[PDB]
Amino acid sequence: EVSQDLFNQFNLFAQYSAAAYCGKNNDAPAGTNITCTGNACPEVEKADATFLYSFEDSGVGDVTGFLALDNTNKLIVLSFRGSRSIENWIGNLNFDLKEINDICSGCRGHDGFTSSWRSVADTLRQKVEDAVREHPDYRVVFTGHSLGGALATVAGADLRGNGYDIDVFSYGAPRVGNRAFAEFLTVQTGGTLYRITHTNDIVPRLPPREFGYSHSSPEYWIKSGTLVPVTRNDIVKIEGIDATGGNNQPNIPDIPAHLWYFGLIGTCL
Repeated sequence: EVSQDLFNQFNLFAQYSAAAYCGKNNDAPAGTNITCTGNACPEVEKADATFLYSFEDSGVGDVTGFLALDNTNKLIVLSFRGSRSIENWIGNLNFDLKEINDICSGCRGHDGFTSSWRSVADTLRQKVEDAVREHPDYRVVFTGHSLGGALATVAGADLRGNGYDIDVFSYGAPRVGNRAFAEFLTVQTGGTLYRITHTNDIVPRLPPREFGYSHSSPEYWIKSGTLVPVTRNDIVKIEGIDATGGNNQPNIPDIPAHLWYFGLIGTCL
């Protein structure tokens, strides 16, 4: 169901997202190589993967993650980290929307995610553009797991349309805005958005649609189990805004399914 190349990208960006959790990658020297403890980003380590910018508890929403250089894969990767304590962030998630006409007409984003990105936007966009002018042939990829996935999605939306395409890869991302924004994320040029979900992960189910939310399309849904290796045949592509054949089904969700995207993610100390 997904080709081997796209699969290898899904696999690779999940490790870039996982790496963002390792505390050592949030305050590391520029030029230094990105490593992960617990054998959690071997593919990133195989590459010539060095830091460009490292950040922690920045702006309003404690924006943590890294901007990386990959000489091997030819990427400039902005990796947004999710919340340090996923369980807690979940149960205290606020569902408020606010208008983001700056990004698109009639669009409303989660107030929290949207404001957090805005906080660090000018700084992070400058760094990204420095890399783009230094490495004009590298492709810009924004990634993240959980709360980082929303950050990457909203950041991609805002920054596209400035001369360089930006692909987004999000792992277990919550819904990020209303219908109009979901339609925007579905058809925006200057990059593709690859929204990946896993079995019955709770996080893509929130905030609830009832609070005025929608998911962009399509959806890359991992059917393989928590703790089980994914193969290219376990990921089905589901098309349609707010589709119900993948993660958005009326069954009980689980927290553990959120921690298993290719390999463990969100757990690196």
